[PDB]
Amino acid sequence: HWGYGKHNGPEHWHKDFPIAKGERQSPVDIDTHTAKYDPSLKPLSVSYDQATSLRILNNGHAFNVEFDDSQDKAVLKGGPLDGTYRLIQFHFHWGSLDGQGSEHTVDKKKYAAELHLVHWNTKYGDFGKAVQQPDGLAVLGIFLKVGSAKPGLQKVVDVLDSIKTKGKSADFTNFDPRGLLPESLDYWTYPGSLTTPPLLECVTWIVLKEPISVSSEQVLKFRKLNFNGEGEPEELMVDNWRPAQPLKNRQIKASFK
Ligand SMILES: NS(=O)(=O)c1cc(C(=O)CSc2nc3cc4c(cc3[nH]2)OCCO4)ccc1Cl
Ligand SMILES: [Zn+2]
Repeated sequence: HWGYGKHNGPEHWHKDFPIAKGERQSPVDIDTHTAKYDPSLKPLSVSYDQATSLRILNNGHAFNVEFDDSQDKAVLKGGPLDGTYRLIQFHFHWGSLDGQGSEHTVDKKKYAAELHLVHWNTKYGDFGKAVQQPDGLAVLGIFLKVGSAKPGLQKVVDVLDSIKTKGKSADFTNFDPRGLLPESLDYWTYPGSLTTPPLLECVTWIVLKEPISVSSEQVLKFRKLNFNGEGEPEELMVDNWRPAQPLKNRQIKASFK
């Protein structure tokens, strides 16, 4: 029943999921001049050499590319993190137009889209147990702007017409997520939540300062997907982002000056 419309969209979520109004919700606006530079933060460690993708799925909210997370194959560590986080899936949030789409904002600036690479803390043994803990997940967030094509994204864009509607899935093997990463790993970090229901307050957010560029044709293909299932009235999959939420009692830290 939750979704992104007038009747079931973000402003409605708190009725089913009262933690919507909690003390550590995401996303947030990143005010780049109020963020504290922290020389004690470690470089982020992104080890994606042995990543194994399995499938891609339209869930009626976005498309998820899912990875085999049954061994220590694609891991995040270092940065603000203690221990080891394993890659389970990535997805995107995007707009009806290039001027909106991102969930996090930077000095109120909205990007065309935002990529979420979702990882779970290996001390909790799997994703389902991790989301039930305050340090269960690490999400690497990367902004997309429209300009030059990202070649490493085309394999994703090409398969989308095979998962047009809610519930469709396709196998999706040997996709390399290193092809979605910008040059710099300079980041902001703050404690928050899932940005979709159930909105659990289990995420260490790691948001890259440097966006990647994607072409207008690549993002246009995201916009041809559907929120509805096959054989129901077409509702295009656009504006599947949650707006910025109150910062409340939180400091956003930066890895860079
Ligand atoms: N948008 S986000 O905050 O990066 C983020 C989004 C997702 C999604 O897949 C959005 S749709 C979706 N979110 C879920 C969260 C869950 C789940 C099933 C879920 N299905 O199983 C039980 C509780 O956790 C999953 C994890 C994270 Cl971290
Ligand atoms: Zn997300």
